[PDB]
Order: sequence, then structure tokens, then C-alpha cells
Amino acid sequence: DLSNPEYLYTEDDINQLLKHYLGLDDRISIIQHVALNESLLLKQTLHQVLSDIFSGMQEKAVIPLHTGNNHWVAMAIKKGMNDDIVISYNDPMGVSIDDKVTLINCIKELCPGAKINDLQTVQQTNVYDCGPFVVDNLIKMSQGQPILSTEEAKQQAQNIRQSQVNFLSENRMITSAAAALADTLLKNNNRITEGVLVDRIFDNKILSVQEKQQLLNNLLSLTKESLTRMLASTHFVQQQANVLL
Repeated sequence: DLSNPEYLYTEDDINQLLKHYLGLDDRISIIQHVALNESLLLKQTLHQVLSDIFSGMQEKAVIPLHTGNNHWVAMAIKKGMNDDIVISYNDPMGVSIDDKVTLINCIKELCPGAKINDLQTVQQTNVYDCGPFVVDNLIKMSQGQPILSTEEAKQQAQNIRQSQVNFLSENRMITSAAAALADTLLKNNNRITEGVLVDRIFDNKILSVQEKQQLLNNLLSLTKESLTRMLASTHFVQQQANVLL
């Protein structure tokens, strides 16, 4: 339950937040699934990121790293000045990157020239706030902005959680309202044409003229996923999710 002050962020929660905050720059790679207990996948993941930076197709990567006991840590990897690769890291419990032997071995193998920037800053004050701090760290470290100090962290923990969870709640409700409208418009189809979508909007017996004409307007080869995404950007679907409060 997102309203619970002790809610543990999931992988999807962090992905949704990082996409929301950073996603307008397509040169930032947002990595979803990486865990220290999966060494082969970790090395594959870091190598892909380093190859995308080498080629110039990506400038930076933000990586929510899953450690022991469902703990989350923040790693960012960017092109530095000159020809440097900069690895910035912060564990919200203040534990050194050096404690993470697997990760240090991986990095030494793939990029032994990398500049390691372990901020080593205790931030969390309970067993539940890794998620909020990893998100706030990844956003700031990505742009070479200073992360919250131990004192600011203590002062801001509930505020940064509340701001992030407000988005998560809105995101979930808008997406649920968009997916339900998408289901009524798709009927027995997995995919529809623009023409069939418009037919289905004109024929719909529940929407009103304003909502149907705001819809075609707000809209200015379509799947459940792409139509859901479209409907989620529409003002009147956002209105319905806002009432669901």
C-alpha cells in the first residue's frame, strides 16, 4: 500500500520514478533489473552500458542496484571530462562501495581506468527508506549535483518520499483508468486501426460529446500498451483518476 509510510519501493516503482524524472533525455539509460547476487547478468549489464557510452549513443546510465536483504543502492555511470568514465555511488545506509566485493571485481574487469566516486553518505534513518534515497541520489548524481547530506537526509526523508509516492499513486490510477478505457475501445481486438479506434469512439454509449471530442482532439497499429499510453496523456482520463481519491 503506497499510503503506508513504510512501503518498500519495488523495481517497477523505481523504474517509473526514474523514467518520470529523467526520461525526456533519451541519452540517459535507465537500467531496471540488476542484483549483486546475479554476477553474470550484472557484468553483462555494466558492459552494455559502457559500450553505449564508448560509442556515444548514450551519455549516462542510472542503475538502482539490488543488494543483500532487499537493500537498494545508487550507481550512476557517465562520460566525465576529457576521456574519463565516472562511476558515482551511494549506499543510503552509508556502507562503502568497497564492501560490495562482487561489484568492485566486475568494475575492475570491465573498466579498470574508471574514476570511482563513492559518496559514502548515511541517509536512511529506518529500514524502509532505501527506495526514496536511491531515486533522489540517482537523479542528482546523474547531473553532478550534490546528494542530500546525512543532516539534510534526516530533515527531508518524509518529504522526498511523499513527493515520489504522490507521482506513483497518480501514475497507477491514471494508468488503470487508461487501461480500462483501452479495454472497452479494443473489445475483442489485440490491435486496431486509427479508423476503427475513431469508429469505436463515435459509437461508444457511455462517453459524452465533450469527452469524445476532447478525446479525438487530445489525440490530435495501436495495441493495448500504445492505446493505454495515449489515453493516459488525455486530460479527461486524468480527471477520472483524480476523482478516484
